[PDB]
Amino acid sequence: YNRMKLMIVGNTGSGKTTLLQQLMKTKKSDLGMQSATVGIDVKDWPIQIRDKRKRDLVLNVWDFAGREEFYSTHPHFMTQRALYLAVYDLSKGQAEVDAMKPWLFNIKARASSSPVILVGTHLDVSDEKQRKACMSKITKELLNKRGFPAIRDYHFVNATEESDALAKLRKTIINESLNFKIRDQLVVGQLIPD
Ligand SMILES: Nc1nc2c(ncn2[C@@H]2O[C@H](COP(=O)(O)OP(=O)(O)O)[C@@H](O)[C@H]2O)c(=O)[nH]1
Repeated sequence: YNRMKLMIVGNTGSGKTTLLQQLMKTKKSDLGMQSATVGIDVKDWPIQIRDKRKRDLVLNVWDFAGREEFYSTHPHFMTQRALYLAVYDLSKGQAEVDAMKPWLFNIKARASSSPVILVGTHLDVSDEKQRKACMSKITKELLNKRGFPAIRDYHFVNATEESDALAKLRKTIINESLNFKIRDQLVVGQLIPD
């Protein structure tokens, strides 16, 4: 059972829809101005893994509307066998760290584990000054110690494009999932009934 969960969260406007669609291999000549999610949905992410012998990993990725009605009201989505990814809007500079700061409300309040990364979206419409302010504040606040072990890393991603912008995220998430253990049991590779 090579399955693990992932929570994709952020404040609406951060661009999660485009990010996940490009990560799922959508392309061009389609709607640019994509809609925003309501509710909390889930999709499978079967990302092939290689070695001298082929491997795989399928994530249960949870699509959370970046709206309070689908966050502060649903604490039961926090778990310890999931990775966490924040979709961060770079066009607001460091102001977005302050905007994400309150998400502790569910993340610390209810036991959770293995946060991994922040994804800096809107790279293409953000200033260098903003990106510098972002990484400065992200580090100052979150990577130092949001209030819980938010102490991980980030990538600034041109989410509209694939390239390295997305390859870096796929590599980061799979490498963490693939090596994550809960109660010393690798999540990706359990022996279960049925
Ligand atoms: N320029 C640019 N636009 C983006 C990017 N990512 C997504 N989009 C915008 O994201 C909008 C969708 O809103 P969204 O925040 O994903 O709603 P949510 O599901 O509540 O989080 C789309 O209409 C696009 O205009 C990006 O990195 N660059």
